[PDB]
Amino acid sequence: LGVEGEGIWLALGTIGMLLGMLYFIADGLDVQDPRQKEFYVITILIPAIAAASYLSMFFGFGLTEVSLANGRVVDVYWARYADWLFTTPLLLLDIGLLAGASQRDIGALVGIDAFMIVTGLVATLTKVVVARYAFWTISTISMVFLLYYLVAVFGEAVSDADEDTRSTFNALRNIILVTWAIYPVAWLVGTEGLALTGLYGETLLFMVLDLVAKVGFGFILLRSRAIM
Amino acid sequence: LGVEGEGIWLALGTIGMLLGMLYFIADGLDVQDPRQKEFYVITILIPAIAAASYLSMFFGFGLTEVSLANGRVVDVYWARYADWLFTTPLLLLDIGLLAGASQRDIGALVGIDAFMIVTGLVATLTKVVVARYAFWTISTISMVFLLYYLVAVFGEAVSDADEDTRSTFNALRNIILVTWAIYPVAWLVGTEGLALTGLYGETLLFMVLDLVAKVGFGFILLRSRAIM
Amino acid sequence: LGVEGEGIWLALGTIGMLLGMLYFIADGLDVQDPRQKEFYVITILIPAIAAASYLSMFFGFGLTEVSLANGRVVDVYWARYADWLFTTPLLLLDIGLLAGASQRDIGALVGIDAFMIVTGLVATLTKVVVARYAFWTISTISMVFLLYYLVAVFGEAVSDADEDTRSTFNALRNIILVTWAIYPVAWLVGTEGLALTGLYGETLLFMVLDLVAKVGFGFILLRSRAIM
Repeated sequence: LGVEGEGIWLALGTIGMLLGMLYFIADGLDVQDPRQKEFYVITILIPAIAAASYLSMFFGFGLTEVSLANGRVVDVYWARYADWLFTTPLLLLDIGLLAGASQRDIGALVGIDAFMIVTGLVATLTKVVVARYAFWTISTISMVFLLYYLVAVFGEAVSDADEDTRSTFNALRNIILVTWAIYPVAWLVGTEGLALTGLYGETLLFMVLDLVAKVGFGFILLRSRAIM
Repeated sequence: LGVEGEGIWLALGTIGMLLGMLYFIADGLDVQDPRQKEFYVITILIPAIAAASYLSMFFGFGLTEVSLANGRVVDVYWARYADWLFTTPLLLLDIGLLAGASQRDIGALVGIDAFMIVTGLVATLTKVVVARYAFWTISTISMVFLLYYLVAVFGEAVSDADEDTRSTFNALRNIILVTWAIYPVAWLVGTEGLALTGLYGETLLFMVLDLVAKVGFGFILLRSRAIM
Repeated sequence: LGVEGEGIWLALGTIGMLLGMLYFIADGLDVQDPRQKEFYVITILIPAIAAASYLSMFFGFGLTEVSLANGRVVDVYWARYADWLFTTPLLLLDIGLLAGASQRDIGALVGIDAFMIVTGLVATLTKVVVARYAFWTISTISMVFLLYYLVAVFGEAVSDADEDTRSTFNALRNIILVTWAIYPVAWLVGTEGLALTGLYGETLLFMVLDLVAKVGFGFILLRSRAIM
C-alpha cells in the first residue's frame, strides 16, 4: 500500500483516529454543562480532521513528488500540514480553556503555532536544499518559543485553579512537551531531511506521534474530574 | 461561454449576487444601531464574495480539468469551494447572531461547516473513484449533523426571544434546511458524481441554489423587524 | 540574485524585517501589563511573518511564471499575498486595539481586508487580460472602502480617548493611508499590470512599502506613551 508500503500506517492511523473520535462522541452524549461540552466539541473535531486527512493520504490525495535542486526526489505527504494547521490550534485552545488562559494568551500561542506549521510546510516544499534546513530551523525555533510559553504563560494561568485542574493541566502539558518536540526530529531523520529512514519508517513515526498527541491527549482530558 | 455553454449561468450568477449586494448596501445607508449594522455588514460581504467568485469562474480562473482513475475527465470549478469556505460560516454567523446563540455554539457549527466544505473539496479533486464517493459521504454526514445542530442548538437559543425574532429565525432556518440539503444531491447528479447531467445543468443548479441561499436569505433577514 | 537581479531587495527586505522583529522583542522584554504585552505580540508577529515570506521569495519558493493571453510572461511572486493575508489583518487589529474599536468594527475591517487581498491575488494570477484589470479594480474599490472606514469608524472609536492615544492613532492612520494607497499603483506600474517598470523596480518599491508599513508602523506604535 502507498509508494513503499507506508499506506499500512495511513490506514491504521485512519482507523485509530476514527475509533478515538467515536469513543469521545459516545462519552459526551449526556453532557449538559456548556463548558464541559465545549471540551467535547473541540476534542471530537481534532481526531475527525485527522481521520479525514489520514484517509485522504491513504487514497493518494495530499501526496506530491518533489524533485530537489539535488536531483533527490522526495515523496511529500503535504496533507499532514493541512491537518496540523487546524488541529494544533485546536489542541492549544483545549489546554488553554483548561488552564483558564485569557483570549489574548491563547491567541498569542495560536499565532506562533500557525507560524510554526507554515514555515514547516515551506521547509518541506522548497527545492533549494539550504532553504529546507533554514526553514526547518525557523520552524523549530518557533516551537521552542511555543513550548516555553505553554509552560510559562498557561502554567501561570492555571496556578490559581483547583488541584484536579492543575494536575490534569500538568499531564496534558507533558504530553505536548514530549510528543510535539519529536516532530522536528522525525522530519530531520525522515526523507524530508537527512533520510536516515525512508518513507515507511517516517510515516510510522508520525502515525504514532499523531495518535498520542490527538487521541491520547483527548482521552486524558475528557476523563478528568477537572472538566466535569 | 465556458467549456460547454455554462458561462451564461456564471454571468447571471455574478449579476444576481452583485444586484443583491447593491440592494443591501442601499438599504443599510441610514443604519445607526450597532447590532443592526453588524447584520448588514455580514450580509453584504456574503454576496460580495460570491459575486467575485462567480466572476473569476466566468473568466476561467478557478477551473481545472481532473482526469479520474476512470479515464473520465471532469471540469472542476474549484473556486466554488473557496467561496463557500467563507460564505457558509458567515451565513451561520448571521443566523446565530439572530438566534442569540453563544460564541461557543456558533463556533461549534462553524467548525463542522468548515469540515463539510473541505471534505467536499477532497471529494471533488481526488482521482480515485471510491475516494470521491467516500469523501462525498463524509461531507454529507457532517451536513446532516450541522443541520441538526442548527435546528436544535440555535432553535433552543432563540426560544426565549420575541415573536418576531422566532418567526424570522424559522424562516431563515427553513431556507437553509431546504437549500443546503440539495447541494450534495447536486454534486451526486452532476459531472463530479454520477454525471446524470452535464456541466451546463450542474452549473445552472448551483447558480439557483447559491442565489436563494445568499440573496434570498439576505433579503428575508434584512427586511425583518427582528433586526430593527 | 533572482530572475532579473531583484534578489537583492528580497534579501534586504528579509534583513530589515528581521532587525525590526529583534528590536521589538528586545524592547518588550520587561513588559508586564497585559494590554501593552498584546501590542508587542501582534507587532513582533507581523515582521516575523514578513521576514519569513521575504526569505522564502529570496530562495525562489513562492515564485511562478504566468503566461497571459497576451503572450506576455509575468514572474509573479505569490508568497507576498500569503504574507499580506495575515499581516494586513494583524495591522488592522493593532490599530483597532489602540483606537478602542469594538470587536464588531475590527472584524468588519478585517473582512473587507481579506476581500481586498484575495481579489488582488486573482488579479495577479489570472491569464485573461481584462480579468487582471477587473480584479485590480475590484480590489482597489474595496481598499478605498477600507481606508474610509479606518478613518471614520476607528476615528470615531478613538475620539473619547486621551490626547496621547488620539495623537498616536492619527500618526498610525496616516502611515496606513499613505503607504497602503500606493500598493495598487505599484501593481499597475509594475510587471503585473502595465509593465512601466520591470520586476527589479517593482520588487524595490514593495520592499520599501512593506518596511514602512510594518517596521515603521511598529516603531511608532511601540514607542508611544499611549500603550504604556
